[PDB]
Amino acid sequence: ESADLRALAKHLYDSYIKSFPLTKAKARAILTGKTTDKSPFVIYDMNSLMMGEDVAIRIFQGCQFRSVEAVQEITEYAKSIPGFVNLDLNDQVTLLKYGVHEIIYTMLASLMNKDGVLISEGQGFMTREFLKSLRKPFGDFMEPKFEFAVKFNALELDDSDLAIFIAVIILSGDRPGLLNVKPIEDIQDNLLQALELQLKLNHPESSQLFAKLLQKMTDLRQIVTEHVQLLQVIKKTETDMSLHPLLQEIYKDL
Ligand SMILES: CCC[C@@H](C)CCCOC(=O)[C@@H]1CCCC[C@@H]1C(=O)O
Repeated sequence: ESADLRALAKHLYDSYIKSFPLTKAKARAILTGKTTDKSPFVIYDMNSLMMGEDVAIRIFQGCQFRSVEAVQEITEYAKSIPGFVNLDLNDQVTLLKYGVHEIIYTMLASLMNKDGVLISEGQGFMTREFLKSLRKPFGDFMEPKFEFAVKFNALELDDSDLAIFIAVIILSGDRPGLLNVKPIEDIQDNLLQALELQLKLNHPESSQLFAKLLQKMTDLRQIVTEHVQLLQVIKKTETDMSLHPLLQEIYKDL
């Protein structure tokens, strides 16, 4: 029923805003000159980095903790998705283990543009080339993400659409090590059903956006494998970087 699907979207949207502080609507407003409250601090060179503190190893160490904040926020949101808590806890953990990262990149794009990414809850904006100027294996970490985001943001998705897109990625059913696949797939299908309804009602001009997301869902899987394997280099060659245990266990068994 369309009505039940529309209710689920509003519910997930409400959980989405609660669980996640910075919304794409908010992020765009700051990334554009639409907001009058404040103009974002721009980190274009190391100097501006030092001015804002008042290096690549530190940047990622900072990215790590926010990743941990995100894991909590995603975990807080996953519980909101009806049917998640009633699943086998083993599968609940497994679903979050492999989905968390793919979700981070999806929402990171909301805070990204071709020029750079918003940082510090929208108070700052770090340039893409500055991140590229980490020619050490760190400078490669962010170029692929920017390219995906520009293409992903071309779909012109909004928070209402993203809320359901995230939920689908969580309730995958194809992730390794799931014990009861059927009940997970049952939830995803209804979530996919609601996504199609949302996209058609929210994106009239755009056609087959449902397919575009499904294709992008596959791309996110590769981007994660690139992050994991790229991390594999750091663990061996660059022992100067350390990994937070929770993330390190998530990275375990790919
Ligand atoms: C919902 C958005 C969350 C943003 C703020 C997270 C910013 C980037 O976080 C990362 O990717 C780092 C990158 C390097 C170390 C691993 C770590 C990770 O892969 O989790």
